[PDB]
Amino acid sequence: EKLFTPLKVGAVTAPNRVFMAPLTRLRSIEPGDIPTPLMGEYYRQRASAGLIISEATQISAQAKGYAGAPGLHSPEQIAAWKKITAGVHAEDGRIAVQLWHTGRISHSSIQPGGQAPVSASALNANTRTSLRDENGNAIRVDTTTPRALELDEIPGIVNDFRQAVANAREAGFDLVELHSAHGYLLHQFLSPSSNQRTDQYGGSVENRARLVLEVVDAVCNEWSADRIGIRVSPIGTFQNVDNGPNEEADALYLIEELAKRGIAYLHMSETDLAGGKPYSEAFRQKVRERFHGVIIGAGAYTAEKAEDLIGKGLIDAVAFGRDYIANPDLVARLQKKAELNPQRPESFYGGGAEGYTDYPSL
Ligand SMILES: Cc1cc2nc3c(=O)[nH]c(=O)nc-3n(C[C@H](O)[C@H](O)[C@H](O)COP(=O)(O)O)c2cc1C
Ligand SMILES: O=[N+]([O-])/C=C/c1ccc(O)cc1
Repeated sequence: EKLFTPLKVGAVTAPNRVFMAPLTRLRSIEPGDIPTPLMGEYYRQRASAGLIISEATQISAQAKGYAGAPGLHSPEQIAAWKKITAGVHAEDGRIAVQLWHTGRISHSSIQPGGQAPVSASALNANTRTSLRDENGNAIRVDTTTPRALELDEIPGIVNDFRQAVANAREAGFDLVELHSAHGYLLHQFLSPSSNQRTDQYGGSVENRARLVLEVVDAVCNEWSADRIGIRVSPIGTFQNVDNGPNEEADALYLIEELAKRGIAYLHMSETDLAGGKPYSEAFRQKVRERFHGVIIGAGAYTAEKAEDLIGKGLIDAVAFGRDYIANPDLVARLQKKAELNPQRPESFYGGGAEGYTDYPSL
């Protein structure tokens, strides 16, 4: 078994390769999109993870697409996250913040000024996001048609990611994970399906990857390359965003570019909850020979699959999502071959302590 051996992940050393995937739980305070002590307790309970990757967190107010998702742009958010990371560190854990802009997976009612959300192009996501009703409960609502960003708005987006990374470093996070997956803003630019621009940010794969690479360069300069990870979902379809007609070649282009920056890790989200075709071993080999940081695999993994791929030299770590919702001590359970707590999906999104901090350890 290799799952319980250490791994250098850029600037930090994980004691095991069982990571907690980023999980939106929609329990932040509104107004202000403020993280809470309850959230702090949830993360503290999971501090034995080799690395905790936080729920997706807004880089700016404009970034918001879900009611109850936290930000990392305001003083009050910074102050609240400081307490949370301190708690994780007091339990000898490590925590990365996943930073997003939701782009078109959003709703005008939660945007600044009540305006349409922004994207690469003015194309509706044709999916739903999660808002809150008058009683504060999560509700699924159709996404608002976005406004295409003007060319002169692009530098501001890059700066928002940079600023959020400055704030993250101050807030005590050990690493940052850029959310370049799942049909959110960075992926909206990457994918031909959502990007019909005819300027330097659309068309060719070079142009489609331009924004994400500008963001990577800006955040490496703000902090250090060994503090930066990125999550991609570059094969298949996620929330109606496919990866275009040349998905493998386009993915390898992006990955070779990322490798040049010497970033800490590449986190590949391989499938959504409905599943689909597995990654080919040939594709995994092509990724591995191009990227010289840590590779994290995710998407309906088992410990046995993680061991197999780690043993084959193709990935370095695995991120578990739903098993981490339900098992604060997932590391110990996998080490001991113990049963896993029964998941309660009705309390994944919104609410309070129930279905959040009440799953027991062994
Ligand atoms: C409730 C829930 C929230 C999620 N939130 C995020 C998120 O904030 N960021 C992200 O990149 N993926 C998110 N995902 C995807 C998970 O990180 C993970 O990739 C997915 O659950 C598949 O892995 P699993 O089979 O181990 O759960 C979420 C998944 C679930 C079930
Ligand atoms: O259902 N939700 O409210 C959120 C889901 C979600 C958020 C981020 C992500 O990368 C995937 C799913």
